[PDB]
Amino acid sequence: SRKIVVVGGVAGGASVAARLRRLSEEDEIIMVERGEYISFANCGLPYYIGGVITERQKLLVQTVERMSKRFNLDIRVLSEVVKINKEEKTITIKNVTTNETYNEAYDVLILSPGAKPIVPSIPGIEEAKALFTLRNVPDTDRIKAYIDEKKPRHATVIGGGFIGVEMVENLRERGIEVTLVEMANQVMPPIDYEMAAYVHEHMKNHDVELVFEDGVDALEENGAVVRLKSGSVIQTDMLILAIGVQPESSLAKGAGLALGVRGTIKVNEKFQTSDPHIYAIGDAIEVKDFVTETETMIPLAWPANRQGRMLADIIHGHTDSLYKGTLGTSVAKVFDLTVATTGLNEKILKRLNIPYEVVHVQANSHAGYYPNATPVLIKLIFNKDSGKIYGAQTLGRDGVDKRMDVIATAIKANLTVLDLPDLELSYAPPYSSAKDPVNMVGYAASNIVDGFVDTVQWHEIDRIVENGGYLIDVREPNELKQGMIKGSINIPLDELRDRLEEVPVDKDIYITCQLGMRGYVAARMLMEKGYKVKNVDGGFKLYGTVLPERIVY
Amino acid sequence: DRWGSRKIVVVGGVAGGASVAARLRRLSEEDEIIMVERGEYISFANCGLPYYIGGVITERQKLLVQTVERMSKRFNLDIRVLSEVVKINKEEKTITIKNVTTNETYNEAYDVLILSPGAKPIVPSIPGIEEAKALFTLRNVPDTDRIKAYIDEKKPRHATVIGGGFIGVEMVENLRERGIEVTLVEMANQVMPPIDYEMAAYVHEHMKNHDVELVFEDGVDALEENGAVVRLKSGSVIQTDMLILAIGVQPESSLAKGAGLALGVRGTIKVNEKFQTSDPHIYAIGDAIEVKDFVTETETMIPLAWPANRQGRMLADIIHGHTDSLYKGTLGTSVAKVFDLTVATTGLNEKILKRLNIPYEVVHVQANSHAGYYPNATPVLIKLIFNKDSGKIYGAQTLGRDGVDKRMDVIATAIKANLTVLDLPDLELSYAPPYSSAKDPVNMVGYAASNIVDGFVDTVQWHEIDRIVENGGYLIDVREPNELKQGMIKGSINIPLDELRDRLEEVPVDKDIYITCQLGMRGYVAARMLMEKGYKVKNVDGGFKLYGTVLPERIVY
Ligand SMILES: Cc1cc2nc3c(=O)[nH]c(=O)nc-3n(C[C@H](O)[C@H](O)[C@H](O)COP(=O)(O)OP(=O)(O)OC[C@H]3O[C@@H](n4cnc5c(N)ncnc54)[C@H](O)[C@@H]3O)c2cc1C
Ligand SMILES: Cc1cc2nc3c(=O)[nH]c(=O)nc-3n(C[C@H](O)[C@H](O)[C@H](O)COP(=O)(O)OP(=O)(O)OC[C@H]3O[C@@H](n4cnc5c(N)ncnc54)[C@H](O)[C@@H]3O)c2cc1C
Ligand SMILES: CC(C)(COP(=O)(O)OP(=O)(O)OC[C@H]1O[C@@H](n2cnc3c(N)ncnc32)[C@H](O)[C@@H]1OP(=O)(O)O)[C@@H](O)C(=O)NCCC(=O)NCCS
Ligand SMILES: CC(C)(COP(=O)(O)OP(=O)(O)OC[C@H]1O[C@@H](n2cnc3c(N)ncnc32)[C@H](O)[C@@H]1OP(=O)(O)O)[C@@H](O)C(=O)NCCC(=O)NCCS
Ligand SMILES: Nc1ncnc2c1ncn2[C@@H]1O[C@H](COP(=O)(O)OP(=O)(O)O)[C@@H](O)[C@H]1O
Repeated sequence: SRKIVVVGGVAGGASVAARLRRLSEEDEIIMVERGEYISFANCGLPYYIGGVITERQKLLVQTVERMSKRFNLDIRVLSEVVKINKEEKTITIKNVTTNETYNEAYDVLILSPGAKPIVPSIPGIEEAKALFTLRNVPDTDRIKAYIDEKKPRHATVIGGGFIGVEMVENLRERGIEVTLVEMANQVMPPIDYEMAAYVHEHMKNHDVELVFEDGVDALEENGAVVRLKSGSVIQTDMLILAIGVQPESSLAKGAGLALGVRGTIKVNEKFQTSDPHIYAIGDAIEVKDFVTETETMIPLAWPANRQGRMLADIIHGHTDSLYKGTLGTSVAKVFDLTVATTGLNEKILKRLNIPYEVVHVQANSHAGYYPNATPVLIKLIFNKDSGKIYGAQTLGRDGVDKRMDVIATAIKANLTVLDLPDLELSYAPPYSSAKDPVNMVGYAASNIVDGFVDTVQWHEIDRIVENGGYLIDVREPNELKQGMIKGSINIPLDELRDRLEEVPVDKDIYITCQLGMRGYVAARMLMEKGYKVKNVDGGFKLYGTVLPERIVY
Repeated sequence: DRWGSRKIVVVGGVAGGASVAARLRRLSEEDEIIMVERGEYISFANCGLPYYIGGVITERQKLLVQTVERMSKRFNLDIRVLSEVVKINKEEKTITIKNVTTNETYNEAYDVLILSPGAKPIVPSIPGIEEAKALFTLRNVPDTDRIKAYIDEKKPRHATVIGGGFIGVEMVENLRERGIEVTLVEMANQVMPPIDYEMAAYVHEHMKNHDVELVFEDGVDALEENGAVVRLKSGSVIQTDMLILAIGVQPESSLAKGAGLALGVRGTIKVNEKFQTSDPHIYAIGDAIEVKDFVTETETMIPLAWPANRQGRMLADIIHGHTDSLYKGTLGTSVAKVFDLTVATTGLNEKILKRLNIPYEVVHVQANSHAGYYPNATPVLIKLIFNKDSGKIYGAQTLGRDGVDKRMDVIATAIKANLTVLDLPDLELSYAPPYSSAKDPVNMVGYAASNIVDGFVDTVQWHEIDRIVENGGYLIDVREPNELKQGMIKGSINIPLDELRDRLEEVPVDKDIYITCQLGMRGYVAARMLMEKGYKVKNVDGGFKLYGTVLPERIVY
């Protein structure tokens, strides 16, 4: 029989506590949470504010009474752990209502304190009456009550990451005008620039004003005026701050436990801190990314849930399966669009100086001859020699979550781009095609790995054309509606073989089509004829989405 | 070195044939590639045919993915539609082709021959079938045009579908779509042979709710009154206006037989690891060939479009000496839309594993398609079959109204990557409220299976419980008292999970304890608690929900 004390009672904390009970009836399990609720769905909060989740009670999954009863758990809400006394193996707990303190001994201590919102040093941030960050239920009730009473016409969201975007969507749907202010040149950092171009274009069609490479310089007239670094002024009725989170590691810091990147709690493969009787899981810990084993911080719910269930097994379960890192699989709903990412993106790979190739493949969510088929764009990032997958990103209106999950599975199973075409996924017209989008991205990546095709990227083509590259557009004339890449010469794929005598043999040939497929087929033709040829990855559609001001008519 | 150009002849211009031809052209401009197809159309979507009949697909031209003119131009292919290969002269290295239009026959020399002739519908020798006027099978566009013309001109009010396979079911759904009353006649005691009995029970419910009459363990004995009366083996009669036969397929291997090529199981064409038949110059792919199942490496026939397409694409590389990647065998992943319900399966089912004397365990877990607090969350049921020692996954079955395709693809991907059930909980899938839960249903079935592999819980199946109760087992129902109005298993004693720890005194130490709840989850937690207190306890896998769906006649109210 052990005494196990768990600090934090949401994702990581509730997960470990429940499994621990299932593993042993004998242990005394104490769960200490500083807020009023345990196991609340914090990820549902934006949807509650948006009125998508109409019932507040639904956000409260399990009650303290029911859970403490079901798992014979000593659950202490509104109790803030203020100090860890690691030589004494006790913690000091403070009552939130009375401020009175008391000590509680432990045999084993588990920290799952989560992460807290980052607040920047903006002049006037303390005079701001209508400034909200979103982390818990009370914060949510505050925003909800604010919107009820003051009926804001316009909201400004500061920070264009996952939280910020969901907040934008949910305020928009309530009928509130929205401006998103972002320091970077794009929304959602985990995804790459060209992918974010689709997202920006979609958010604009829903009347969100996007302000890039700008920040708040000051908050005037009580926060109602936002002065931007660019000189622009935003009149607004509320301000949502969503600029990142930092580990809640002050407890570990106070106890002299070793820290890591961004002040995360440093843990070993079994979630043990630098102290043998103290463990840590959740957003607060340093994780190694699965792909490169670089130490990082990845604050997502799936990992916090898995780490808690695993730690329960480490303490009281059978064989130790060790944590082999986080892939970082995430998904977001952006109005009608689903956006998903896994593994590393080009920006990180470039920062680490790792060589990579990428392929952009757009295919339908299901058989095109079946009603309501919609595009799915997949970007695969891989090693050109081994075919190792570094990461992937996907977006579209449907069947995005399906394809991300398949590829995420592939990466954790250590499959290469060469294995992707062999994944036998379910085919019926309503759900997929004879070759699924995932198989198709596998084929496109394999052709590059095997040397059947050479490609160039959207950010290269204009420069290549300026420097004497011969650019052939192989789209049918009817496809030329939305424009072309400057320098383009149209020779439709079906005429090309008869019109060979028109392609110069002393020049580098670049081919583009709408999505890249026919450009690939034209490339293969000309390669087998002796030409030096490269296909433009993603075709005109990607190019024109990312660089719309460069389109020629 | 490099590549010497050759003449490649492809027999069949749909799934297998089209995919091989296209890739072969991408690999070499110099090769002469001839595609011979007996129908009018190449690369049509026969998987779409039922939907065209149901009017879900409204443009016939939409079933024609590629036209002869377009494709032959794009790939510089000599495509000969309405041309039937009637004989292979393997020593002469020629084939005889009959142009069906002009009646002219000629011989075509080949260096390489690729056979992708497919599977034909089994037509049974039922008396009266010859005189049956409104009897149809479905394979190609002309069959579809005939059935559709019949519906429009003759206005049937009732249809009988003989055969409850995946294709029979699709016909049923699409006939209901047009406003036709439908009776489905199956010989087995369940629709869709790939799925197990208790999973089929859910499918039957959904079809009966859409007003389909299901007739099981009955076959058509005769077709009387010119096909307007179907007389069943039991003796019952079905008056109908039209009959659709969907009783399975058999390989189109007459050409192989005639050429003296080796045949594999069920008359399929036998091929080696490289799709080579018993003649070095003749290759074969598609529904017509014998493939190994991925899971057991048993020779079998699996007529699905994905394998055909994959095989065709692989063969093209093999022909060009790229033999690194050879065919690993088919997992047999299939998905079906049944009215509002999606049904998916992969690998081997219980019926097959018994047939092979393979020890297995199963788990049945029902979970939500996505976060429960997020609107329109619907239950998803996954049955997972595995080895209790290794954790090797033998197969999976899934059903639900949404989020079914996704889970099967993940599990199918896990199986092909050689992951055990112990790895399923470690699959980091995307979590956002509209798409999943913090632990996806796949993670969940993985945990359930891992608990069985690790010995944390012992379970009994829906088909074992009643006999165990008859033999003295003590069955405790851990649901709340209110939940019992939905019915219960004979012999059950009610002790609510929450109260159970408080009422341990009422649990006998001299009996084998069996636990049931609604879905199995609460039963498992109760099982865990009692084992820890030193009781010998087992959980009823799937709980009462499963039991009552599969054996409703046994429910005590
Ligand atoms: C609005 C919002 C939406 C999100 N949406 C998603 C999503 O869609 N998908 C996804 O994967 N992730 C999402 N996340 C992130 C996800 O919620 C976290 O990664 C996950 O909750 C981390 O779990 P945790 O146990 O580490 O921390 P938390 O779940 O934050 O739990 C930490 C708990 O410990 C308590 N605590 C901290 N210090 C003390 C102390 N000293 N004493 C007592 N208690 C203490 C806190 O009160 C808190 O309740 C979202 C987060 C937010 C804020
Ligand atoms: C109604 C229907 C629905 C289906 N739905 C699905 C589904 O949802 N999912 C799924 O995976 N599978 C489905 N299938 C099966 C799928 O269509 C087949 O597995 C696939 O087409 C088989 O590929 P194949 O190339 O072997 O044969 P086929 O596509 O049948 O092609 C064989 C071609 O060869 C021609 N041919 C044969 N002999 C000769 C000859 N001697 N000379 C010249 N030509 C010849 C035939 O006319 C035929 O066109 C369905 C089938 C049908 C009929
Ligand atoms: C729900 C919560 C309170 C408790 O978790 P839990 O008790 O593990 O409950 P779960 O449903 O996750 O696990 C179900 C258990 O039953 C098992 N199970 C489920 N269905 C089963 C079935 N049909 N048959 C047999 N076993 C089953 C699972 O294997 C698991 O047991 P194990 O972990 O001992 O193997 C906790 O996860 C929580 O706090 N959740 C919300 C936090 C969160 O995710 N937040 C992010 C914001 S949305
Ligand atoms: C369509 C059909 C002719 C296939 O021909 P195909 O030329 O292989 O056509 P696909 O669209 O599959 O093209 C995929 C090719 O383009 C490549 N590709 C696709 N998208 C690409 C992109 N964005 N960039 C670069 N290449 C791309 C793939 O890598 C692949 O080439 P590869 O095979 O040389 O690697 C054939 O599968 C068919 O007729 N299908 C319908 C018949 C059928 O399946 N019937 C059964 C019932 S549905
Ligand atoms: N001063 C600032 N003004 C505007 N945006 C900012 C500022 N500082 C950071 N950001 C942006 O806010 C976003 C933070 O999002 P992220 O790191 O995903 O955290 P979260 O998911 O909690 O929003 C990033 O896109 C980042 O570039």
